[PDB]
Amino acid sequence: KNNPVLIGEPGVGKTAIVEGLAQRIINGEVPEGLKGRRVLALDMGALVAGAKYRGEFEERLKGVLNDLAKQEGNVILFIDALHTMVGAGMDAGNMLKPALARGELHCVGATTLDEYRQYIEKDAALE
Amino acid sequence: QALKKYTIDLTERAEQGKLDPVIGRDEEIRRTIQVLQRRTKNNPVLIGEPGVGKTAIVEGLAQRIINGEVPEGLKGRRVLALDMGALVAGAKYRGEFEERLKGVLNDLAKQEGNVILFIDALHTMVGAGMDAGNMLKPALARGELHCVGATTLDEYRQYIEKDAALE
Amino acid sequence: QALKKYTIDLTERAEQGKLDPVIGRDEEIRRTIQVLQRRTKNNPVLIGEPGVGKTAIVEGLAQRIINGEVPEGLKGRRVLALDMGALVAGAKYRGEFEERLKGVLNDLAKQEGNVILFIDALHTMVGAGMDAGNMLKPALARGELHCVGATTLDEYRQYIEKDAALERRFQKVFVAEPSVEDTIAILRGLKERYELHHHVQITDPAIVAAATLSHRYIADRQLPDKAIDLIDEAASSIRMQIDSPEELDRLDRRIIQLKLEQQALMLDMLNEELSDKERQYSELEEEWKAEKASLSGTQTIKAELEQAKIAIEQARRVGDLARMSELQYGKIPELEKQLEAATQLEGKTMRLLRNKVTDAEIAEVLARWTGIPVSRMMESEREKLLRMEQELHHRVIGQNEAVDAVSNAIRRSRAGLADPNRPIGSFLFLGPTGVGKTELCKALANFMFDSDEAMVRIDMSEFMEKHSVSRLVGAPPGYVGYEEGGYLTEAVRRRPYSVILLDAVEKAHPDVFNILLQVLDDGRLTDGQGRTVDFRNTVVIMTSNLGSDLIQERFGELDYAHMKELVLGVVSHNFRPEFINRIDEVVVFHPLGEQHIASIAQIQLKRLYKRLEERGYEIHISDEALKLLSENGYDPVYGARPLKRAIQQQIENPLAQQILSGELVPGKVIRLEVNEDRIVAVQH
Amino acid sequence: NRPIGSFLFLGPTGVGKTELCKALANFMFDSDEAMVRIDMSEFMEKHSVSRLVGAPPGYVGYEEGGYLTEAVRRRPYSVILLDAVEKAHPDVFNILLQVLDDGRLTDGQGRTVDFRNTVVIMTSNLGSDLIQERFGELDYAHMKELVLGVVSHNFRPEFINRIDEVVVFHPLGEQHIASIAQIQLKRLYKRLEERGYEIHISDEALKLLSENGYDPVYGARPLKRAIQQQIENPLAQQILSGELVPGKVIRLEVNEDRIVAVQH
Amino acid sequence: YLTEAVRRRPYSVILLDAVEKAHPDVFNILLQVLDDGRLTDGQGRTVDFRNTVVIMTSNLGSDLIQ
Ligand SMILES: Nc1ncnc2c1ncn2[C@@H]1O[C@H](COP(=O)(O)OP(=O)(O)OP(O)(O)=S)[C@@H](O)[C@H]1O
Ligand SMILES: Nc1ncnc2c1ncn2[C@@H]1O[C@H](COP(=O)(O)OP(=O)(O)OP(O)(O)=S)[C@@H](O)[C@H]1O
Ligand SMILES: Nc1ncnc2c1ncn2[C@@H]1O[C@H](COP(=O)(O)OP(=O)(O)O)[C@@H](O)[C@H]1O
Ligand SMILES: Nc1ncnc2c1ncn2[C@@H]1O[C@H](COP(=O)(O)OP(=O)(O)O)[C@@H](O)[C@H]1O
Repeated sequence: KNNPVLIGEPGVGKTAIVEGLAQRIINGEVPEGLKGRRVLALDMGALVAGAKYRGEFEERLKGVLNDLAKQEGNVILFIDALHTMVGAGMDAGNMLKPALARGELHCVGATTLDEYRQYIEKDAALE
Repeated sequence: QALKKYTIDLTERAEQGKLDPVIGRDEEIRRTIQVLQRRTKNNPVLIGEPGVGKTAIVEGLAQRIINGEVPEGLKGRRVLALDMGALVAGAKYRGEFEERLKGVLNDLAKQEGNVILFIDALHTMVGAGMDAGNMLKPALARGELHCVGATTLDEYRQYIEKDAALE
Repeated sequence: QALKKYTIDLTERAEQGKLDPVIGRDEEIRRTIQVLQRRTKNNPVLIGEPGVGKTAIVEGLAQRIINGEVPEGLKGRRVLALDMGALVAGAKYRGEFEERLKGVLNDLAKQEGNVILFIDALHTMVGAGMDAGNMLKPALARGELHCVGATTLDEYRQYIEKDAALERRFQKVFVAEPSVEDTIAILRGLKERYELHHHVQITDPAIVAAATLSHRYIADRQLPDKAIDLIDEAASSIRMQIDSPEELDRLDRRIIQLKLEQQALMLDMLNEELSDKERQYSELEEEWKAEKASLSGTQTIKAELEQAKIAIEQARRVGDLARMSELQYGKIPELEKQLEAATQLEGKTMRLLRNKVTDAEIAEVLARWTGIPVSRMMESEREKLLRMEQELHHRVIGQNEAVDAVSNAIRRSRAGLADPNRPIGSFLFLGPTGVGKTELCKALANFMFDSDEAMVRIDMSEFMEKHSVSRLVGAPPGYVGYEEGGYLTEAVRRRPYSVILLDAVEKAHPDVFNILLQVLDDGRLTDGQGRTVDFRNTVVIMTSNLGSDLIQERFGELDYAHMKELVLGVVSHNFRPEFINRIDEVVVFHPLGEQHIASIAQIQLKRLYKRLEERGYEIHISDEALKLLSENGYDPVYGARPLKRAIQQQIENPLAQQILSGELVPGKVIRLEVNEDRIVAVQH
Repeated sequence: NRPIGSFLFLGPTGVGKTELCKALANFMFDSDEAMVRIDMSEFMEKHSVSRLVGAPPGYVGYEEGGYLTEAVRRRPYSVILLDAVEKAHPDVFNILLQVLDDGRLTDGQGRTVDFRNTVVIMTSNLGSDLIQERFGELDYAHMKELVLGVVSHNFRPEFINRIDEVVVFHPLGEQHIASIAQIQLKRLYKRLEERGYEIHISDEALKLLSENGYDPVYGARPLKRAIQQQIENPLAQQILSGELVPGKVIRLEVNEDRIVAVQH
Repeated sequence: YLTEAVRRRPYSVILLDAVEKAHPDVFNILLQVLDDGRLTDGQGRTVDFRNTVVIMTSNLGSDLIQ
């Protein structure tokens, strides 16, 4: 269970708390295992803005996932709107599924209260 | 092959010790070994409130397969964990998902009644897009598949008790 | 194509022998072929409550098409199993459903009636998001399709008798449940099938007992599906107990424990003990391998026997001359006699247990389902019935006559001499109030099936109105309790093997006796919701007090016979002749004596010492305190509940107050010494 | 345009009213409860009329129909039995006015169910007192006349005009009671031979049964429970005693005041 | 009022204010409470009371207090 998801009502500063975690990474108030990590927010927009062909979107997304496996867990990934993330293109988040609870992928969730009850605890395959 | 593409071998992970030492649950593994060896109703579904390790009950069954602590007919089975999520959306065509699942089912016909299949959240097998129910409703009665379901009571009471050609 | 994409070619499967050769069902196959050889409306539907083998009727029809018992209007026909779920679940869009279904109808009309279309679960076709009825309708009318439905009767009358056009497109073939003997014959064919799979044997007494006790007890599922459930589940339990060995596991744990002990000690003696236990383990292991080899040879020779039977059916289809006589006269009797030689060999050698499913296995499986003492009088319940007087006087002191009567009643019932439409036994408890009416009720519910909790007590004193009657039977439709259930009938339908205990039926309204007339007449009490309630497994007991003063004032120097006749006359003045006419055996209670009161006090001391020893105290009592309790707890008007509240107020209130005061110490002998008016506890 | 019959079985209780109708069902469909039995002591108020026909549209029990019309729309040919037709309220049988008149009955959903093939039998015990008092020294015709006058005091003359025939049951006589005992012993023999035993009786035991079950006021059930007790208690007592061995003739011989079974 | 609230809330405390204005059937109900706590309504639901606290009031000895 190496993937915290944030559950809050919409507009209580979830992205703010993730960026505060990022500043404490920069300021060095964290334990030594997190000193030197990289916080990357996944751009949804520029991926879609040039897509035309069969899975070339997911080709780019899988290339980013292979680069994250190349970075060997030294990069703490953060993708907000997690209920939107599960379907965004095998589609967008269950490509990821074996890499999550193995020390490879550490995507940090941050999503709404009701949409947690929609698309996360019902979808028990990743629960 | 497609088993390398879309399944998770539990027996290789327990073979290399990646899984967990399952403690207790002798009675439920007993009942599973009963229901796995019948001639009809040959597919259990592990039913309880979620997060009680139904996946790990199947995994401990796989560990007892590796450690030889099963009855004789199970000595030599292969437990495979088919993901509902791994299969979905490589498809722009009109049913490439169905093509890949058909290739998987032909591979399990090729393995000749040996591979025991694992699926959790079996309601996703019912409705996910023919998608996974009626492509397998033949194979859930033609003896080419020995699926082990895992779901909560609510999805069993709705999406399985109703469907009388699955019930 | 389309037909290979969606349907399941059943004739190819029956040609590959993957089906069940279902014995019997000759009239339903005849009536299905009568329907299928018409000109218009060629569409039989197979209707019955689920489990009865409507799918098996269609498969047996396909096997008769393959073998050729059909007339000359079905030979060469293919039978195709359309899957209604496999056409709906792709349609996201406008008119992709009808794309598939028109593809299916064009390919079947290209076959030109050569393909009997088979549709299981036909009530999926109607309401499935206009959809599927209104394309099949011009083909089902003109007979150019050959649909065969398969549906439950409830879904039939709900999803088809509604829509009358698709009602007349089809034709009914009413399929009934098989008989008990037909269930036995079916299971004999299926025994000959199943002993190829589970590697075991089945003894035909277990088959007939399985069918009979499944028909007797499992009242939700129906034949033959429930009998096949029992047989297969016992076969799987025995397939467990092939490799369940326990003694090898005990010997292996023993040798590894003594191995660890001897390796830690390195006086010895344990090399010798370990060598003896390893020799015993090796002998048991080799015996286990010998049993496994015997069962393997038996399974292989049984499989060769069944393949020989399939091959002589191949010779019956094809028509080779010497192959028939050769396969029959050689292969059948020698393989059967050495199959029985392997059977008696396994009876000799199975020390490590069973490969033959006996009736006890069926009893264990059905007990895991429900928990009835399923089998017959097994000399544990039978000797309980032979000492049923003693068993009832284990908990109920006194009242010998009613104990004898109730004992005789259940002895009549369990031997099968009751009139099997009536309930097990009607009873009219009379006499003094509160002696053990309820204690005999609890004891009877206890030594009938489980305990005191398999009963329903109903205070009949509360029912004194017309709408009270409409409560306890159930409110008629269009009214109130029809929403929220009946009272008595729901309590029986939750607890089908129970005891109904009324309370002061004379205090009820003077019409509830008529509901009881229906009860004691035939034990069907059709509720408000219009479904029958079956009393034939229960025991109805009624309590009263119409001669309590009559019995208490005249018990001196009057026997049981004059008392019974006198109270029969008095009850005839109170009640109606029909009501007492329906009774099996009116019993008569007698008042209590003080030795019986002392015995009740003894049983209360037993249960209280049990509860306080669970609490952790060792308490003794003087018999003078027992005499004070007996004198302070009896009256002619109330009986033994004065003794109960006297025990409560004089022990359970003050002594537990002395315990909660930090006075008493657990473990000490606590003699309940007497006072002038009370009972004092000491610490010795 | 009527049902096959429509009857009104009167008389004192337990003279064979219900078993005549069960005798019909065992002739016609070869089964005892192969019939429809409307136990009319539940219908003591008019909302139970709404039970039997089915609840109207816009109410609770709409989506199920009645019980009667559902029963007969399944089986068009049956024997509809209405036992105890005067414990019920006097205005219940107006449903049966329509039934006996034309064989059509309208349920809740609005479908007329065809009663042109059934037999409506209503078994009363209104005339019990008058028949028990005056069946001596009176013929059959004036007895039927006078008890029919009593029924006319109970009912309205709409309904009894529909009836195909009212019959009158006479109270039982002693040789009839002996034959009742013989019939009960025959079916006891049948059920115990299915249990697997060889059981006979002495006629003296039958005489002692007839001398321990006679009463004109109660008809036949004291004979039935006398047979029940004074045969089945020592018989099943020796069954559970294990004294009975199959393959042995069992003559139910007399005791001094009882009946004993023997092993011979 | 009384029975169905325990079926809604089996985990609570019960009050019966102004019990001086009662009726003997209520006294029978409360003796059934103080005996075992099990009590069934008119339509067949067995309801347990032993996990609660029951409190009553009166206002005549209260007037003696005043
Ligand atoms: N601890 C904090 N310190 C400073 N500013 C904060 C803090 N928490 C919240 N805020 C402010 O509140 C804003 C909320 O931003 P978001 O995290 O995007 O809101 P949200 O709760 O994430 O809702 P969404 O889903 O992002 S629209 C931040 O951008 C800050 O301006
Ligand atoms: N005459 C028969 N001989 C052998 N097996 C039979 C026979 N009738 C039924 N069965 C078995 O009963 C099982 C299912 O019976 P069915 O009557 O097919 O139940 P069903 O048709 O599925 O009913 P539903 O409504 O679909 S649940 C199968 O294993 C059949 O082999
Ligand atoms: N035998 C066991 N001993 C200890 N923990 C177990 C055991 N089996 C399962 N678990 C725990 O259960 C968790 C898995 O929950 P699971 O039952 O698979 O999910 P679901 O809620 O979908 O049924 C694992 O984290 C595992 O640690
Ligand atoms: N014969 C007996 N043997 C043992 N205990 C009995 C006996 N008779 C009565 N009791 C006790 O006497 C009490 C009688 O109460 P109950 O049976 O409810 O009243 P009633 O006698 O009016 O039916 C029961 O609570 C029971 O504990």
